[PDB]
Amino acid sequence: RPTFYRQELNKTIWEVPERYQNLSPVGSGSVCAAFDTKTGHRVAVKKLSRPFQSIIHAKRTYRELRLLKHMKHENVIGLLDVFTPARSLEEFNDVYLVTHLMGADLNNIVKCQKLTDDHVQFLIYQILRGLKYIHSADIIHRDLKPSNLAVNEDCELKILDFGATRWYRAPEIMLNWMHYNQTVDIWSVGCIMAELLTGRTLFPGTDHIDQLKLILRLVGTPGAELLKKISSESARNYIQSLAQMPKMNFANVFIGANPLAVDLLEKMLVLDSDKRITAAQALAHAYFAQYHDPDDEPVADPYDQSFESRDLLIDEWKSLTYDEVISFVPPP
Ligand SMILES: CC(C)(C)c1cc(C(=O)N2CCS(=O)(=O)CC2)c(NC(=O)Nc2ccc3ccccc3c2)s1
Ligand SMILES: CCCCCCCCO[C@@H]1O[C@H](CO)[C@@H](O)[C@H](O)[C@H]1O
Repeated sequence: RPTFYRQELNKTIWEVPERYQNLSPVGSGSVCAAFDTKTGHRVAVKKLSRPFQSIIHAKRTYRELRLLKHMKHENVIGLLDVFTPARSLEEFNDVYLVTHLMGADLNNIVKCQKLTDDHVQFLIYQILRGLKYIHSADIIHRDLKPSNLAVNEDCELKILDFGATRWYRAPEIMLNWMHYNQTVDIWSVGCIMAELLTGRTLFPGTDHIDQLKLILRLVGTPGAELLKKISSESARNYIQSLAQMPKMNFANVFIGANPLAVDLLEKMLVLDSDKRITAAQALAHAYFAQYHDPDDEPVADPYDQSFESRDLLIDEWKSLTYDEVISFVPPP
């Protein structure tokens, strides 16, 4: 190809097809609202910051682009376009990603509306539906939180990742277990759910040690079956040096809530990750009877992440990223 145009926005320089107009900053690496003229819809444009500065940077640009190109589901961000001003590989230095503009995050909705039980079902249902799709590609989100969830005026929701976070984090990620099953995202969904029922942060941790403290008051210190699975002797004693706590009865904590929502929370917010309900299982739970449709909860196409285990040169990553730009076929 098209013809590009240059525009300086808050000291940053944006070169984009003319297709997109009325570029407006949305804060922070830098995203702009824009008007797409080919369709007359509002978009969000992201300029990748310092994309190829290190090997690790370069691999991450490639990672994000491969990921976004693969995600094709109603409850997950999808790529509308990706472009570079560069006419060639030599010239390649910037990447821009295009997605549908949603002008509210779940945070902002929870500020000034107390959601009805029925809202909580539809919202959480959409998180699990997107999550079933992401998990079926063998991807873990790892940083699920209201500010990564986009919501429109029909309260339709999509999952994304802009790139305290700590409030929705699985206890295992914060003790650096390094394994991590997919249910770390289920833990996060539990924290989101409670805050939608309640209006308040389930675990408003002051810091990393305060975070863990609050989690254990609710869920309890590890029971005997859990300790049996803990391989490291230091970790075992570290767990034995924390004030020991009984599991609370959730019925007693979430006082006036749908008893089916309570029973769901009990299935998500379990210390032992092997015992958390999965996304697929939770879609089928009685709380979502009004929304559940087993024929409309699709899974992902095989996702090849063999790249995650390669150590390559900046310009290799760079060139792989370039192939991916060129081969983009936009959605209908
Ligand atoms: C798990 C899942 C939800 C599917 C995502 C992973 C990543 C990701 O790239 N990774 C790899 C990089 S990182 O390691 O920093 C995090 C995980 C997303 N990336 C993403 O959501 N990117 C965005 C965000 C806002 C946009 C605004 C306008 C236009 C374009 C936009 C694209 S979404
Ligand atoms: C005191 C707080 C400690 C947190 C207990 C974390 C238990 C999480 O669960 C553990 O997850 C691992 C994968 O991450 C699995 O290999 C283990 O089998 C599983 O029990």
